[PDB]
Amino acid sequence: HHHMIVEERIYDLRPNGAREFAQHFEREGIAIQRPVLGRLIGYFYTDIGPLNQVVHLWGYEDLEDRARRRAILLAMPEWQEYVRKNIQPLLVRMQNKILLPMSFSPPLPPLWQPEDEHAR
Amino acid sequence: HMIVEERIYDLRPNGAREFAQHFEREGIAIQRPVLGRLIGYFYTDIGPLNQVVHLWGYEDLEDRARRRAILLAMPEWQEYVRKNIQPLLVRMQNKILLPMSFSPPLPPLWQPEDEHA
Amino acid sequence: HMIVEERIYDLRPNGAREFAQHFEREGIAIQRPVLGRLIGYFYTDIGPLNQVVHLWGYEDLEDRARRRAILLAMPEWQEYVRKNIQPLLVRMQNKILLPMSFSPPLPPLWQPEDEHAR
Amino acid sequence: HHHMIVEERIYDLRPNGAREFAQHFEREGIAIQRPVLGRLIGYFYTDIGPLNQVVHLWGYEDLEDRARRRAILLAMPEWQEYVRKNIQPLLVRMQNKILLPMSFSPPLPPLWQPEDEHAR
Amino acid sequence: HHHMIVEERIYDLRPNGAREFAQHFEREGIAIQRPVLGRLIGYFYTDIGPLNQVVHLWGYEDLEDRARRRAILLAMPEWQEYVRKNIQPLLVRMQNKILLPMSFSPPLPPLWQPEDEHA
Amino acid sequence: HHHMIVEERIYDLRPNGAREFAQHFEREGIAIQRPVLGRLIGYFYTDIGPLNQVVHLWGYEDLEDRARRRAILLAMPEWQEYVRKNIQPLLVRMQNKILLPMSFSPPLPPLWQPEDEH
Amino acid sequence: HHHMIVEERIYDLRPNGAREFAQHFEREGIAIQRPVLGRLIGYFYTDIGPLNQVVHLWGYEDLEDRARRRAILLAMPEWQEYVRKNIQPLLVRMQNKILLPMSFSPPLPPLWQPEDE
Amino acid sequence: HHHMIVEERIYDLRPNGAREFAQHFEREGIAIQRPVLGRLIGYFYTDIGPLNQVVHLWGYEDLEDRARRRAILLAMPEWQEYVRKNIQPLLVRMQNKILLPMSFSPPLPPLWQPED
Repeated sequence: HHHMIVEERIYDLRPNGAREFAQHFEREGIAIQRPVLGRLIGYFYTDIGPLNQVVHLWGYEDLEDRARRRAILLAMPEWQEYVRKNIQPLLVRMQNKILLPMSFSPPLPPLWQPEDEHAR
Repeated sequence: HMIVEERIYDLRPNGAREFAQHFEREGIAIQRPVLGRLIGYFYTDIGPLNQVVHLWGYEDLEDRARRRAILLAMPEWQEYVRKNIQPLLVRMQNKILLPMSFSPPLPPLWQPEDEHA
Repeated sequence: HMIVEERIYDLRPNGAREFAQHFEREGIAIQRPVLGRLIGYFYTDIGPLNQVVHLWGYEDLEDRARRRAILLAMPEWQEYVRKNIQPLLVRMQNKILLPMSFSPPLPPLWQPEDEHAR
Repeated sequence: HHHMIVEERIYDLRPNGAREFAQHFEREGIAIQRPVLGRLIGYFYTDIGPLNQVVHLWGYEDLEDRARRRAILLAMPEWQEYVRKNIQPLLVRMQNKILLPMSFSPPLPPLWQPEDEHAR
Repeated sequence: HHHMIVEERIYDLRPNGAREFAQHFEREGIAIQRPVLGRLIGYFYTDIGPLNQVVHLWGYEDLEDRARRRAILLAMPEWQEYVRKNIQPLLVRMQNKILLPMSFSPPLPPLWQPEDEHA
Repeated sequence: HHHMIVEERIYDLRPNGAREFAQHFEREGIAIQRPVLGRLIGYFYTDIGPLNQVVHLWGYEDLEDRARRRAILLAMPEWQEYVRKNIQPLLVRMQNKILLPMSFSPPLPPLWQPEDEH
Repeated sequence: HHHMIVEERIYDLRPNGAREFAQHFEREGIAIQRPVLGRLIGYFYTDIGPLNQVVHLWGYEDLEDRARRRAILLAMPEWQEYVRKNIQPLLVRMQNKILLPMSFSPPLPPLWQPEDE
Repeated sequence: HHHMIVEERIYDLRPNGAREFAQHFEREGIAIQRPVLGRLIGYFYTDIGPLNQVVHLWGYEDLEDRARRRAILLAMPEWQEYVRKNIQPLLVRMQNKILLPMSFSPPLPPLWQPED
C-alpha cells in the first residue's frame, strides 16, 4: 500500500442535524472539498449507534500529502465561508484518527477529477 | 439503498500486528467471500491505539443478518476465531452508517477470481 | 426473528418532565400506532439523569425499516418533534437488542381500541 | 403507575461471551432467577451497538419489593453457586439504572408462576 | 449501620459555574433543601479532576425514605423556582449513584433540625 | 474551612469483588490506613449505578498534608504487603479527585485517635 | 526531581474555536497568566485525536506553590475580565491532572522573567 | 514554530503498575528510545486524575520526521524485546494525540546527544 494512510473524521452534530448537514454537502460543500482533498472513501451519517453523527474517511498517500492538501483547503475563503455559514451551527464534537490499511484492504480511490464533478 | 457496518475492535496492547497476520494468512479468505463487500480494514496509528476498524457494505440490514448468520455458523470460522483472534480481543462495538448521495456506490461482491488472484 | 430497538435520549437538565408531558398530550398517539409494539418508555431516577429510555419491538428488520419510514414521512410527526421534542434533546443513541430464548414474546400490535381506551 | 419501578441491568461480557451466557441462563439460570425476582420485561444481547453486552429489565411494584426479592435471590446458595461457576468468568463490567415508567408505558408483567415454568 | 444508604449526586456545570452555584446554595438553596432531605454528608466542587463539577452526598435510611423525601422537595414551589431561576442555567449534565457504607465507615449524620438552620 | 481539602478515590473492581474488598479492609486494612491518613469521611461500595465500585473520601488540611500522610502510608511494608496480597488482585481501574467543601458543607471529621480504634 | 509537579489542563472548546482561543492568548492572555504561574512547559491545540481541544502543561515546585500562584492569578480582575470576555464563550469542558516526572524527565524549567516578556 | 509537532502518548497501566514501568524505563528503556526519537519534552505518571497512567510528550520537526524515527525504533530488536518482556505486561490501554504548539509555546528542544 506504499505508506498510504486513511483519516477517519467523526462529527457529533446537534440532534437531527445530519439531514441539513448532508443537504449542505451534497448541494455545495463536497464540490469544494473533494477536488482538493482528493480520495473520498466514504461519507456517512449514522443510522444505528451514536445518532446525529457523520463519519467520513479520506485517503492520502502519506501524512505530508494530507498536510499539504488540508492546508490548501483551509486557506480557501470559499471553504471558510461555507463552513462558517452552513456547518458550524450544526457541530457539537469533532474527533479524528489516522488509520493504516491492512494488506488485503482495498487500494486508495483514484483522485477526484473535474470530469467526475461534471458527471454528478 | 446500501448500508455500511463499521466494526471497531479494541485489542490487547500491541496485538494488531498478530491480528492482521492471521487475517491475511487465513482469516480474510474465510470471511470476505461470505460477507461480500469489504470497504476497508485498518488499524489505528494515531488516536485510540491497538484498534482495528473495518467497514462492510451490505444491500440492507436483512442482507447483513443473513450473511453474518452464514459466517457465524461455519465451523471453519469458529475455529479460526478461537485459535487466533479471541485472545486478542478486549472490546467490540459496531454502528450502521448510511452513505450520503455523493458517497461512493455499493462495491461488487467479492468473487472467487478475486481470491485466486 | 424478533428484534428490539432500545433508544436512549439524554435531555437538557430537568427536561424529562416536559418531554413526557408532550408525549402524553400528543406524541405517543402519533408514534405508537405507527411503530406498533412499545415495550417500555421510561426516565431515569438513578444512573444517568435527564435520560429517557424506550424499547420498541419489531417482528424483523424489514418490519422496523418499513414502520420507521412511515413515521418519519408523516408531517404531523416531523412537526411534533421539531416544535416540542427537539429543543429538549442533547444526545441520542440506539441499540439493536436480540431476545434470549426465554425473554417475553413481542407485545401485540397497538390497536385503535387501545388508543380509545386511554 | 402506583410507584412501579424498572431496573435495567447492563453487563459487558468477555468478547464473544454472550452465547455461553445465554446458554447458561436458558438451560439453568433463569429457572432460578425469574421466579424469585418476579417480572422479567426483557433479556437481550446486543447485535448493534456496544457488543458482547447483555441487557435485562426487571419490573417491581416499588422499592421495598425490589429490595425484598433481590435479598432473597442473593441469599440462595443455588444462585450463588450458579453465578460463581458459570457467569462470573464471563463478566467484565456491570451497571444498573432505576427507571420510572411514563404514564403511557405498559403495566408490569404479571408475576411468573409455576404454570409458566412447567410449559417453557 | 442499621442498613442506611448514601446517594452521591454529580453535576457537571457550565464552565466556571461552580462559584455561582455555590453562592446560590449558600444564600438560599441549602436552607430550602437540607431540612427536607435530612442528612448532608458533604457538598463539594472539584479542583483537580473533572472541573466545573459539584459533588454532593446525602444520607437516607433506605431507598423508600429517599424517594419520599425527594418527592416532598420536588413538589415545593419554592424549590422548583429556586432551581429554575438560579441553578438550571448552570447545569450541563447530572448523574447519581447509591452507595452502601462499609462496616467501619462513619455513621450517617443526624437529621438536620431547625436549631441547626438558626445556628 | 481553613483551606481543608477532600480526596475522593474511586476504584472499579473485578465483578462481584466488593464483598471481598470490604472484608479485607474490615479485618485488617482500615486498621493500617485510617490512623495514618487520619480523617475518613466515608468508605462505600456501589449498590446502583456503576457496580463493583468502591468510593472513599478522606479529609486533609491541604495537599501537602495529603502528600506527607500518603507518603508515610505508602512506605509502610505492612501496607505494601496487605495491598499486594489482598487488594491488588481485585483492582481494575483507579481514579481520584480533589474536592473543596462549600461553606455550608460539614467540617472535617477529627483525626482518628487510637481510642477510636479501641 | 525534588517533588516538582506538572499540571496538565485539557479544555474542550466549541467547534473551530481553538484559533480564536490561541489568538486571544497570544495577543493578551498569556502576558497576564504566564508571569504569575511561572513555568509554561507547553501550550498546544489538537490536530489529530480529540479536535477543538487545547492542552497546556504548567510546572510547579510543589502543590503548595501551585495553590499560591493560582490563587494570585484568580484574584486578579485583569485575569477575570480577560477570561469572561474572551475565553468563557469558547469553553465547553475542562479537566486537569497532576503529573509527576520520572527521574529522566527534563528538570524544572526556570521562572518566566520580565526580560522574557 | 516551523511546523514542529508534539505527540502526546497516554498509557493506562495495570493497577499500581507505574512504579515498575518507570523503573524499567530508567534502568534500560529510555537509553534505547530517547536517542532514536530525539526530543522528550516530558515523561510522567499521574498522581491525581486517572490513576495508573503514564503520559509522555515527544517533539518532532514534522509528522514525516516522526514516522521516520518511529519506524527506526520499531525495527530495533533491542527495543522490541525490551517492550515485550518488561512493559507489555503492564499495559492496559494506549492512546495518542498530535499537538500543535501555540506561538508563545516553548520552542523545539534540541536533539538528545550521547553526551546527555
